[PDB]
Amino acid sequence: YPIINFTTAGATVQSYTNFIRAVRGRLTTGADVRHEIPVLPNRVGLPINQRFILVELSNHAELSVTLALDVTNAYVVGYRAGNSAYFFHPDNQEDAEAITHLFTDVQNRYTFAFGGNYDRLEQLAGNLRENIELGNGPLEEAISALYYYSTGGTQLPTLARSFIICIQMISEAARFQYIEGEMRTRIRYNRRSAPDPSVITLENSWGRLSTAIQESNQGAFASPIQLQRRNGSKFSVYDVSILIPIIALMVYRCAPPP
Repeated sequence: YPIINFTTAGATVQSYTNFIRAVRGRLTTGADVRHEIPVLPNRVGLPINQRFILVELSNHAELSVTLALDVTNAYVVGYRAGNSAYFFHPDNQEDAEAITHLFTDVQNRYTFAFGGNYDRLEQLAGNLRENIELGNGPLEEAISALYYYSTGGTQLPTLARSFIICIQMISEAARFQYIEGEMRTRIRYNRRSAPDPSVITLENSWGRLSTAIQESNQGAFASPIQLQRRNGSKFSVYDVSILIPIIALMVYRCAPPP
C-alpha cells in the first residue's frame, strides 16, 4: 500500500502543504470530478489492493507511527507502532476482513471495541474537539502518545485525544482545503489552538455536503446546508460554487448524472 511520510520535526507550511497534497493524490485517482471537486473512489467493487494508503508520522523525538487510511472515506482505520498495531472497531464484515490486509507482519495485532468516530473519541478523551488544541506541538505529542501506548506509557484518554488530533490534521485537512488552511496558519505561527466552529461544522457536514453536491441540479442544492463562521454565526450553502475553494474531496455518494 502507498506510503506518505510527514514529520512534525521542523515542519513548515510548505512541508505540510506538500504532505496533504500527496495524501490527496493517493486518496483519489482524479478520474471522478463533479463541479470541479474530486470524489474519492467508490467502495463498491474497489479491489482490496487499492483500499488503503499509509501515512507514516515521525516527530522530533525520533518516534514514528504509521496510520492506515481507507481511501473510500479517508478515515484512519488503525495504526502501527513498532511490533504492535491497533484498529478501530470494524463496522461491517467487509471492513473487518479488509483491515486484516494491513500491517500483515506486525507481531501483535489488536482491534479496539470502540470506533474512531468523534462522539466516541471525545467521550473517551474527556474533551470535545473544541477543547482539544491542534497544531504542530499537539501533533508531535500525539505521535509520542500513540507510540508508547503498547508499553503502558499512554492512558486511554490521552490516546483518544491523540487520535482526535491526528484525524483532524491529516484526514480532515485532506478533505477540506479550508481546514488544511487552518492548520497551515497554526504551523506558520507555531501556535496551538482548538478548532473554531467553522472547522467543527465542516467536519460534521462532510457527508451531507458530499451528497448535496452530487445530487444537486446543475450545482444547485434542493435544500440548503447550514455551516458556521469562525465566530459561530450561521450561514447557508445553496450551491456547489461557494464550496469549490473549501472542499477538496468528497465521499462517493452516487453516480454522476448525464
